Amino acid sequence: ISKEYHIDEEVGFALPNPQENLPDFYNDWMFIAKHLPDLIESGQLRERVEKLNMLSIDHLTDHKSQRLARLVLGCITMAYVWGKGHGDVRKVLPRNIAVPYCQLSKKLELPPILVYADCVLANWKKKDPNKPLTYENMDVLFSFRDGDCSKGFFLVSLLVEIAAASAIKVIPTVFKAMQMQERDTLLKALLEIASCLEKALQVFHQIHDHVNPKAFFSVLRIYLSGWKGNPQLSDGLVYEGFWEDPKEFAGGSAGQSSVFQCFDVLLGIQQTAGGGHAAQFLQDMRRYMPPAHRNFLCSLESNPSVREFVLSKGDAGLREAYDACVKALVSLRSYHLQIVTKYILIPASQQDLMNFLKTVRSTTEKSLLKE
Ligand code: HEM
Ligand SMILES: CC1(C)CN(c2cc(C(F)(F)F)cc3cncn23)CC[C@]12NC(=O)NC2=O
Repeated sequence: ISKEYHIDEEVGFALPNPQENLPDFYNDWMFIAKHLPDLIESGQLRERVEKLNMLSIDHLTDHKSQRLARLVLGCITMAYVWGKGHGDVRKVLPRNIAVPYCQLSKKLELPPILVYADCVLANWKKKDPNKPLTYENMDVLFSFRDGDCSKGFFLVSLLVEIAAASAIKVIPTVFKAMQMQERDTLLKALLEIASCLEKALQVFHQIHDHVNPKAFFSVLRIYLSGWKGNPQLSDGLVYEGFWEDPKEFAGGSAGQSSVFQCFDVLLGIQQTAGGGHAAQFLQDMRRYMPPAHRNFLCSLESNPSVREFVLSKGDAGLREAYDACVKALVSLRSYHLQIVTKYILIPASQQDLMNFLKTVRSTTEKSLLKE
């Protein structure tokens, strides 16, 4: 795989070894982000941010320092807008944060809001740089509240992404085998993709250990929400010294994950095609991906479909290997569909989402050939 797509051999679409510290110039930004649970609980967060100074982003050289600052500013922004998470919101992002945020967001071709590539792909570190990438050897860089289970939610999401990312290096073999007409090579490549997607489901099971439902629903769910289609910020958020009027940006979501949209595109599931509402939502989230990953999803679409190759040829061994990749995705979205009921549907009852997810699950399951 070419380098300008920013695909790592080990962590896939995740940022390889994200740096943890900013330069001393931005030490004031760092203090608010590193002590978010304490400043919010104390009720001194919103005025600590208001007393900040205007810091120019010109001293944030290279990619990793910009991705960390975007993670820092994104977390601060979520804490300022939502506050303690009880309904008292702020509709104006002060200039001392709003100006360099959009200014830096323009340099990375990302919207000025905390996205999936921030709080998951760049929000981690190896506790021991010598040991493998296990949950016991990692930790998040920033969290919102005490006991919000953000470390479990983010690290498990990262580990599912890394597990599913080991099948990305197989994608070049799939397209080379098609143009060379190598049935045996294409056969083995598809089986390898399904094997990596089945390991991703096994990693998904870790989430029951590190995330409890009530903490996710009543705490962490608040700070991961955006201001697009949100009644609490009806017309969006004001970015002060950058925009003349409000702006509506969607909150973080795994619809912004390039891995799950890669294999939907590779397998011809065409989750973007259809013109429906769920198809438009996933095409929208592509704008929330880093530009190199946005370009990678688009390059796969320029190739002949893997689905039309297997479909035309009467090869039962090729159809079962293709369906093994499709079935692995259905197994993910089905177990994920149980996850939503445990941490959203059940906690909400004790106090459109469902319709969107099983619309994606239905489109995937209707892409099978044998069943
Ligand atoms: C931790 C590993 C997780 C992974 C790998 C994951 C994966 C995904 C993906 C790929 C999507 C886009 C739709 C589709 O392609 O399926 C999605 C959307 C969604 N997920 Fe997750 N998810 C995870 C955790 C969770 C948890 C813990 C919850 C609730 C407790 C949840 C609730 C939702 C909802 C309500 C949507 C659709 C609404 C929207 O995306 O804003 N997910 N997830
Ligand atoms: C639950 C949540 C509050 C957050 N969501 C989310 C966020 C992230 C992320 F970026 F933070 F890492 C990853 C992820 C995977 N699956 C769902 N994810 C989407 C759905 C959500 N957002 C909303 O607006 N309603 C909702 O239920």
